[PDB]
Amino acid sequence: AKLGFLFAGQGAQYVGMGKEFFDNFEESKEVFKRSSEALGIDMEELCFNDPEGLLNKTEFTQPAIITTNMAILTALDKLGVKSHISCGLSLGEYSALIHSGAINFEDGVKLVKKRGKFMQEAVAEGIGGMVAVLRMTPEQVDEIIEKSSPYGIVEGANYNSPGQIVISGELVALEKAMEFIKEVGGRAIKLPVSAPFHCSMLQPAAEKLEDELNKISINKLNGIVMSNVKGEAYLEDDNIIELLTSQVKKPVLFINDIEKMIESGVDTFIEIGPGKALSGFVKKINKNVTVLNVEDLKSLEKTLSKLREMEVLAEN
Repeated sequence: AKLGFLFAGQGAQYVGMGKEFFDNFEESKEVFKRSSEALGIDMEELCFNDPEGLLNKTEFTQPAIITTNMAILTALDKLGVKSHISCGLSLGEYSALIHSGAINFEDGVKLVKKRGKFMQEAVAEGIGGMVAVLRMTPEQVDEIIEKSSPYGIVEGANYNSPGQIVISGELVALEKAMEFIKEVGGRAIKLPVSAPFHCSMLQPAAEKLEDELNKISINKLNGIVMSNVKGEAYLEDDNIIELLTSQVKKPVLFINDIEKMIESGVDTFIEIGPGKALSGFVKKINKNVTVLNVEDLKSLEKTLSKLREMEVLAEN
């Protein structure tokens, strides 16, 4: 029913994210304090100023966003805005699992820093990358993958919305895929990333993440969290560690996640954290559902204003 939460991920970070919540909500202030304590680094400075230039380094991007997502969520929670159906797009899957109570916040932030490190270091700089693929169905992209695989590793990496796919793998094979995409009326953009996220090349990061996952405490989920790997909800007989292990080296089925959320009755999506990328994807998946976002004071107030219309309409 009603509300589904979407948590922001890698690529939406920016200097000053979290600051307006930090300054205006005590519970958001407290979340930053806890993240700093857990990590042994000044997370306020990292997010608000970034004086060492870490915010776009994935090891640091990941706990930066996770903290920001939580600081916003906590304030939303005190304001009575709640949901038991959520997901993210790669990294934001962690914010969803923390929201569910399956993973503790402190363990969350520590874990994703390690993950970000492992994902970045798995493949050496300049060998693998990622390519945005426009105006192609998954089936068409399968044909491209087929033609490109003799030149090296190319696999589906993201399925974000109709006509918005990402493929990843070896740069040399990716170059051929781009050629093949052109010849058939699609468009391909080489993304400005130097790591082949979400393909088999990240196998060494999955193994390292698995070892780390095995060290921390993992609880039963509250509510419903969509798995990027599965394209559908975590079930209680699923292996959480394995779904999180697989995630870094397998396709992100974001479109399927959204579809299932809608199947499950969500008619109102709230993107939580920096940016509007996921809002953008939802609106293209389904033009009818209400889509909102919170990253700052202005978006908060817009969001709360919309929610108060709908709750007054309930008083009927």
